[PDB]
Amino acid sequence: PIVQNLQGQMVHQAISPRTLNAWVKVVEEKAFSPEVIPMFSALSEGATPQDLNTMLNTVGGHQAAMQMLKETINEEAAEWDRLHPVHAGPIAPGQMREPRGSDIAGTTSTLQEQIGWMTHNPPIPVGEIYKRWIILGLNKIVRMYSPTSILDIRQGPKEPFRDYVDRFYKTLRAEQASQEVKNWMTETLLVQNANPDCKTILKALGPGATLEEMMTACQGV
Amino acid sequence: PIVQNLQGQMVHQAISPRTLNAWVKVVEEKAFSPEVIPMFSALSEGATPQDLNTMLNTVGGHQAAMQMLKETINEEAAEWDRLHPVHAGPIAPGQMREPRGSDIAGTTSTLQEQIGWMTHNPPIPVGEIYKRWIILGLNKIVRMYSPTSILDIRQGPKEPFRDYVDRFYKTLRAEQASQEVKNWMTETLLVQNANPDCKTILKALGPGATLEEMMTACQGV
Ligand SMILES: O=P(O)(O)O[C@H]1[C@H](OP(=O)(O)O)[C@@H](OP(=O)(O)O)[C@H](OP(=O)(O)O)[C@@H](OP(=O)(O)O)[C@H]1OP(=O)(O)O
Repeated sequence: PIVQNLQGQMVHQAISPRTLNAWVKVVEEKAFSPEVIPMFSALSEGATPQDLNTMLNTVGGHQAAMQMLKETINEEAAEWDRLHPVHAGPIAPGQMREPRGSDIAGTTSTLQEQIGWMTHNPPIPVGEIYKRWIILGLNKIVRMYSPTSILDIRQGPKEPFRDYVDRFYKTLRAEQASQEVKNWMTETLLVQNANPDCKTILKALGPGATLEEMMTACQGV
Repeated sequence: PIVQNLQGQMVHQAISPRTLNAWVKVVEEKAFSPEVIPMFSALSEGATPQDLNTMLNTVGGHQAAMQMLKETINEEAAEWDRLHPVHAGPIAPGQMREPRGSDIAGTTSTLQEQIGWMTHNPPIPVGEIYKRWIILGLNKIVRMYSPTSILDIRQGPKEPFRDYVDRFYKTLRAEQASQEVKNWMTETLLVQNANPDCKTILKALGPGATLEEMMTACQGV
C-alpha cells in the first residue's frame, strides 16, 4: 500500500502480519478452490509489486503451483516487453524511466521507483498490471486443480438435487470460458445432466424455469 | 400456358414434354400419397383447359381414379350451369360469349376461345376454376387411397416424436375432415396416441400447448 506522510508525500506502508498470515492460511488450507481469486484480490488492494512478491513468496507449500505461476508471470512479462520496445535516450528530470517487462514483476525494481510510477500524474499502474498477470496465472492453476470438467458433472441415482446443483456450480465457477458460453452451460447442461428421476420434472417445467423453481420442484426427490 | 408473341398478341404455347413426363412420374410412382396435390398444382401453373385435359389423360390409365375424377368434374359443371343461367340476348361485339359448364372444361371449346377468355381485362379465369375441380377430384382419390385411418396412427415404443408427428400430420392431411375436427384431432388425439414416456411428458406439460413447445420439450425422448 501507499500512504501520505505528514508532509503529504507518498510513503509505502508494509502489509500487516495479520493480512499476510490470513492469505498464507487461505492458500495452504483451501487447496486452490475457486474462491482464492476474490480473496486474493480483496487482500491485495492497491499494493506495490514488492508487496505482491511478498504475498506470493511467503507461501510455504504448494510449490508446483507457485512454479506454474512463475512461468505465467514470466510469459506475460515477456509479451509486455515485446509490445513496448525500449526508447533510447536520457530521462529528463520531469519524468522517469519506462518500466520494462521485468520491472513490473519487481525482480529488477526498487521500492522508490515503484512508488513513483503509480503516484505520478498521469499514473502508470505497475501494481494493477502485475496483479492482472498474477490473477491470469491463478486462473490456470485453479482450473488445473478442479477435479472434473463441467461436461462430466452428473447427478447420481440417489443424490439430492441441491447437492448436485452445488457441485455443478462449483465446477462451473472453476471453469475457464467466456461469459456467453457460461450462460449457455447454465441454461442447458444443468437440465441435461440430471438423473432420470428429476430430468422429467425439469423438462416438464419449461425452458425458462428459474433455478429457484427447479430446486423447489425437485425438493422431494 | 399463355405467352406474348413478337406482335404483342397472346398466343397459346404447348406444355413442354418434360413437364408432362414429370406429371406422369408423379401419378405412376407416388401411389396417390397426399403429396400428389401440391405437385399437380405446381406443374399446372397457369394452364389453359386444353393443357389440363392433356395432363388429365395420364390418370386415364387408372380406371377407378379416372371415374371418380370424371364424376366430380361433371357434378361441379352441373352446379356451375345451375348457378350461372345462360342469358339470351344481344351482346356487345367487343365481348366474347359465355363459357358453358362444358366449355370451361375444354370439351367443346377451341384454343383461341380459352386464350381470349384468360387474356381479358378484367380476366375471367377458366384455368383456375378447372384446376379447382380437378383438385377436388384428386382430394377424393387421395382420401380413398389412404393406407390407415387417423385413429390407428400410434407412436412406437422407441420411435422419435418427430417421425410420429410427421406421420400423424400426413394421415390427417389425407383424411381431410372439417376444420374444427382437425383442430380437435391435433390438440387431443395427438397426445392420446403417443407412447407412454412422451405421453407422460405431454400430459404434464399442460393443455392447449402449441406444437412447437411439445416438440421442443419432447425432443430426445
Ligand atoms: O419445357 P422445356 O423444353 O424442357 O424447357 C426447359 C426450360 O426452359 P424454358 O422454360 O426457358 O423454355 C428450363 O427452364 P427452368 O424453368 O427449369 O429454369 C430450362 O432450364 P434452365 O433453367 O437451366 O434454363 C431448360 O434448358 P436446358 O436445356 O438448358 O436445361 C429447357 O429445356 P430445353 O432447352 O430442352 O427446351
